[PDB]
Amino acid sequence: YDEWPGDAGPPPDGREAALFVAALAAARPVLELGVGTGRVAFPLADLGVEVHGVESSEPMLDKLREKAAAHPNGNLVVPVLGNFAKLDLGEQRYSVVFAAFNTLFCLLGQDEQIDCMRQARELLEPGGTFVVQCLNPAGQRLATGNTFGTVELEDTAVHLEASKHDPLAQTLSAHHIVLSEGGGIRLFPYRLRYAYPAELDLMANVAGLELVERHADFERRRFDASSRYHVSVYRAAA
Amino acid sequence: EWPGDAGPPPDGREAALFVAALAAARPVLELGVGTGRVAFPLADLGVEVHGVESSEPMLDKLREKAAAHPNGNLVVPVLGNFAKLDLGEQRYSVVFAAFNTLFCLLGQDEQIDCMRQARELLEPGGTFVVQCLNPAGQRLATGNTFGTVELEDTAVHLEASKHDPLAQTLSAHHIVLSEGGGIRLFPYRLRYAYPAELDLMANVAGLELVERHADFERRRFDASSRYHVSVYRAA
Amino acid sequence: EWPGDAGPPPDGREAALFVAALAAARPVLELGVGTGRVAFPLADLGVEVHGVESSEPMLDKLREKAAAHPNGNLVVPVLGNFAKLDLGEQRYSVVFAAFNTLFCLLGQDEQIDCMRQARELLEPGGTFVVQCLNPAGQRLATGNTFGTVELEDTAVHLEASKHDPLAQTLSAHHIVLSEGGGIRLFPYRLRYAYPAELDLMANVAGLELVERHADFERRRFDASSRYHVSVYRAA
Amino acid sequence: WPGDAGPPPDGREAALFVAALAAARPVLELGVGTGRVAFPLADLGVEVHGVESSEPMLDKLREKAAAHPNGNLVVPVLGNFAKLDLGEQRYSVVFAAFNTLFCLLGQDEQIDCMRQARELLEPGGTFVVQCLNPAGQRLATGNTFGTVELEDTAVHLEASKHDPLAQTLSAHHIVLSEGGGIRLFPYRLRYAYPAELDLMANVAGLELVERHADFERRRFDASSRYHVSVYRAA
Amino acid sequence: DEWPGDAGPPPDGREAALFVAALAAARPVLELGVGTGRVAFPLADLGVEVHGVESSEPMLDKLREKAAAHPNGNLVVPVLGNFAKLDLGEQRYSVVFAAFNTLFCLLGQDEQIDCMRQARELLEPGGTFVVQCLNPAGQRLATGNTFGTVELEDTAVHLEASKHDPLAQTLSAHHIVLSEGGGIRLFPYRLRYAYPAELDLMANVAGLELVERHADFERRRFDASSRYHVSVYRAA
Amino acid sequence: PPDGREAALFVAALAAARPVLELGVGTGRVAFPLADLGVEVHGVESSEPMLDKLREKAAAHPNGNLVVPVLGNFAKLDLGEQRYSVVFAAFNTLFCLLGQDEQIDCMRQARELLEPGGTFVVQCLNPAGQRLATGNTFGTVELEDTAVHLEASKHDPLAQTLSAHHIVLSEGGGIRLFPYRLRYAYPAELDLMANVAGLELVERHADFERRRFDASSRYHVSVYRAAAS
Repeated sequence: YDEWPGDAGPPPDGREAALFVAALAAARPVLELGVGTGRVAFPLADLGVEVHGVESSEPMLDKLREKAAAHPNGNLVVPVLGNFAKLDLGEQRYSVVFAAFNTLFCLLGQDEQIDCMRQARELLEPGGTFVVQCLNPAGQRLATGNTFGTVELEDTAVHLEASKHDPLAQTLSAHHIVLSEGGGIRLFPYRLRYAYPAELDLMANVAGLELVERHADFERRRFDASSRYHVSVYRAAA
Repeated sequence: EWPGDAGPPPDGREAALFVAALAAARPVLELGVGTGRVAFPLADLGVEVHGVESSEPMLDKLREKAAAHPNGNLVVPVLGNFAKLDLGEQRYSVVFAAFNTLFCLLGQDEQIDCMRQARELLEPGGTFVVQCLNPAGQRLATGNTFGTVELEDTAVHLEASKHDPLAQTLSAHHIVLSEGGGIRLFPYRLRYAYPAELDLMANVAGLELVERHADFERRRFDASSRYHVSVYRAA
Repeated sequence: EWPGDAGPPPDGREAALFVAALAAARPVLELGVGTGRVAFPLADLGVEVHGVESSEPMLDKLREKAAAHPNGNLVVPVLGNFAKLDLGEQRYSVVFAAFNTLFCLLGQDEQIDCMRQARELLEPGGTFVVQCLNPAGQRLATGNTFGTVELEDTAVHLEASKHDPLAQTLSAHHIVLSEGGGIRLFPYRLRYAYPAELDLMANVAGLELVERHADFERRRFDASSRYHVSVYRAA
Repeated sequence: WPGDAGPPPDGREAALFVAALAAARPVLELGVGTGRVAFPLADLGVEVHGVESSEPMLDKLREKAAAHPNGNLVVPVLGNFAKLDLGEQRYSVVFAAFNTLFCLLGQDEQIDCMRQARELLEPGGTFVVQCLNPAGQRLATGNTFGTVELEDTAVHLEASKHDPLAQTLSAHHIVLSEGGGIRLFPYRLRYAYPAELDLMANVAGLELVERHADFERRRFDASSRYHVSVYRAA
Repeated sequence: DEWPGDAGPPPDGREAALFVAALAAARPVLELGVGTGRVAFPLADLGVEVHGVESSEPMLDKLREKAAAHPNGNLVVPVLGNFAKLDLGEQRYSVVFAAFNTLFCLLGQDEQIDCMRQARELLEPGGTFVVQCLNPAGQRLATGNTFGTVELEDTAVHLEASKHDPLAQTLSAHHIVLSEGGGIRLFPYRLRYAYPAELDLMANVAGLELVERHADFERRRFDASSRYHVSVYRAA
Repeated sequence: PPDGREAALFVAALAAARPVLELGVGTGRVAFPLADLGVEVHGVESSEPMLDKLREKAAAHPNGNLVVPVLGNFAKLDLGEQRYSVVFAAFNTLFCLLGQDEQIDCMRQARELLEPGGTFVVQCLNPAGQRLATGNTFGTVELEDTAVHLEASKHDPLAQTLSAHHIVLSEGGGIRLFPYRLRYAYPAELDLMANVAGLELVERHADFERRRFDASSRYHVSVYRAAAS
């Protein structure tokens, strides 16, 4: 997993995400929700930024502890355990709290996501920002009901996707499928609950945040109806 | 009005029954009462209806039929805005907006404000009722579209529209083409909301969802429902 | 006399040849003869053609051209119904209905009845020939549609239609918009049938399918064929 | 199987619908399967004779029939309905649920089946079928591939070929399992449009008395994925 | 140039000028299908001499009118002729350009190759040929006939009825304007488009080679989803 | 495609008694029906293994001597002074060359190997009729009792390339992947390419039975001649 080629692997914007976050970090520490294997954390370390990466899954949090011990700048990465819904980190404050590539949408409810957003706000220093990267429903052009599609092709394996979309609950439930020459089959299930921009902004408001800027990606490209994703930056409200 | 699906939904009477069943003997407030498609059927059930409208002229066409209607004394025409809603200490058992009325306010802010005003005009246990297009069931294409609304013997009813899925706005022209060279255009604008969003909006306005149907006959509501009927109570 | 796809299919002559090859130098019957699009090309081949038409006035435009046509005495105009009638002891080698004529009868029953009447007017070995839209090939959307039929320098030919896949009916307006503000509307209705159904209908009427093509030039008929030409015999 | 991968969850509803039409007399189910509808019918005190051509299933019916409280009201019949002789036995209801009628790969075979059903009806008896509604089904021409259902450790997919002329569906229900397991379950259908189906019924000496979208009697329209149709003798 | 939003001409008149100017040297530039000078006049503001070819006289004259009333109007030189039927003598240009589907107004592959060749032969050394063309892939054009909404005004709608032949690669359409009050105006047009790979081969035959391709005159990156493309060609 | 006997008939009816050249002879899909028809076929390849299954079957085939197996590369072929009445490439063979340049070169080489009045024949997928979606797709190709045949592909409408895997899922867990790549061309483009290569289009059909070619045709069969004076 995460060693997959092309579109099967994670978006190749790790470096770009780091630069975007670093530019908002007052040379002070940042908090990544869903740090994963550190696709963004390490590039941030290469820039001299202290990264506290939260991950509810102790399993792969260790692989981070493992890549960090092998990474030239892995000490600037502080592995943290908790829930994006139950973040209790004391009097520690951050200049940036961010959740990349649909992390926020891993919380399977509007309530849970508002709560996560509030928790983020309360962990921000004055002038601090909350940054999220989310799929943009309008640009995704998601069909109603079930679909099946080709994600990526390798010489000896195909990457397919089977998914169920409920446009009411606004949930995506899918399997990433890997068919291998020789009969191998591996299934990687995942669930998302997405939100439309207008909704997401209202959610932020309830959580005491206000939108300050929105882009299509971390390189600050213009965001429009056809953008597959959006990068949103929030500040503490009035 | 116009025939078939060119005219207003034929659920005027069903709407009345649904609202009446929620009327604890006190009066109700219709936002965008129009010509009284629901107001008059409501009078036939012995319910007092205060109907708000900003369209001054169309409000006059209402008074005319009110004097000529057996139960016309039950319809109280009230000019103003779904925003200028300053009706004193008067309180209602039901405040309702039928057939996309709420979505005539071209903004999330304006709609939340309208919802809040509605709440503050409710008596204890009162309910706020809206009928809205359901985006999922509507299957709205991105950008511009053109379609056939209805057919008459001597005219066609067409629609040209622009949909912005970000702003969540519909801007359209109802077009009537008549044999002999007649063309009439009726422009309208909507700003819609998804159920999940609409509910959060209600929350901010101090309302909470109590029930949701596909129509006024209480049919199941699901992803394929073209419309929804939502009932809200005070938080 | 409308250009391109706006007017009737340009296969008038081909239709004649196809029918003639089935005519035992004996007379044929066209249902919905119209202005003789197939009738006159048929006379040029020396085939006696009886033609039925309900429309009294449009049948007159036929008589006019019959007197001015070299072989005009070969076209015999008949007033009556595409349905219930009485043509006496006259029998035909071919009875045919071109370009959706059969589908002008707005019901399965009426169409079976028409088919039966056709059978009973056939001499021994005679054939019943129909040209019908092929639903599979038409790829007809459910509900309402609007599309471009044809373009002229100074006019456009558009179509607004309603499709009910249950009743299997098409109800449309052919629309002509002219530079200068002119609007003309030409309404029509069809009730179509799928091949499998149509064949069962023929069976009930005492007919059996002998051959099916995509057109009058005997091109292979398949799922993508927009139309079909079917030939039936007595059973 | 789970979700949409399994058989429709309306076994209970199908039973009630049939029971309401059964003159407290015995009914005949064509394609009883594992008894998805038969047993619920037994729970309502209705005697169900179940015809089934699949031997792996007819015996499994017997297995559950012995272990079921009301199993004694289910009378299994192994074999092809077209060739089975039921004698002077008559039924109040003959029914075929979930596309059973469309398992006969021809219009002729289906009309014949309908006729056999009519002749086995007592006076005032009814023939009931549940069939996919082509208009609501929105079936694409040619080949298609789609997701049927998702499990934690398996996906349920479908590969199918549709011939809109022959009005046939030929498909494989595919199950991909974590670990490399692949199971294929082929099936074929020959469907009919409502207008056609009704004409077929007429030829078979039946006439339509009512049509619903499902066994709960919801209104049938162009968007209905399925239909439930009830026929009487002429 | 009067119609609003998506109905009017693309609002990139000025950007086009800037892009062409950056490629213009000493000798003038040649616009094929100059129209009302949507790009010509903005080009004069940058001090570039424009020779504008056109065959439509009910519009070439409307150009001269604005040229006399424009501060830098002496920089716009109106010409009557055909993109593939005019010898301009020994005059040479630093840039020859055809904006907004002009090249696709010639209803054939042959006529277009010929136009491209004519353009090449009018280029000074190091001169460039620039075209702006719809990109079929990004355009997502349906087969056969279509009808759609182009734009909305308060008192009128702008509609389009078209016929697309994917074999001949032709578009034949009517821009329709329906006005409150019963007014109907029809504006017919025809295009023959080319795919990028094809267009490049055409340029090769005409003795041109592709030097750069963008999505628009602001040099945005061209990809499969780009509705249009801006292509720059040099002599072989 | 089951039109081999038809591909043979089509080529044969253009060959007369002079020899023909098949590009991408493969396992002899087309060659033998031509041989069974008395036609001499020089077949070209570059992959030596797949050519042996032909040689193997050539010795075991009654008319196996009429099939002459050969080696080289389409764009650059050194076949000496040998000339052919027909040079043909069936089932998207031309589109196996992953570039417009390579394909034009192949077409030129084909022209130069034609005797006077000879013809170049190609069978190609028709983009308009294929209705190919942009980006990635997955579809059902065929069904067996114990296996399904699926397809996963990526389509780049700009490069006009198709990259796919033919997938075979078997009862019991077996999975077999057969990757392939194509670079296709639109008819108008293909014709211009032919012109550059000194060829001109003489006729175009939907298939080898000479059916009508139109926008909806999934494929086309095109015949080219050495361009007019």
